[PDB]
Amino acid sequence: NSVRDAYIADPHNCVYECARNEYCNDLCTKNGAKSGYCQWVGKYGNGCWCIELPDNVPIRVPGKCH
Repeated sequence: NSVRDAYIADPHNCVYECARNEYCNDLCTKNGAKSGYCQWVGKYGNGCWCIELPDNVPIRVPGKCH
């Protein structure tokens, strides 16, 4: 599939930390996702979670934030 639900990440495989759900919805949607929210708890801790983020945009994958 061309889209997936996951933590959006930067080119260094680092999540985008968040303080507001709105920050994440904006960040996610401007990058092509349908919506987004802030996770204060999750597989990789605090960070923005995006719904249906296109695969030309990075997501947090196993490994370290480098």
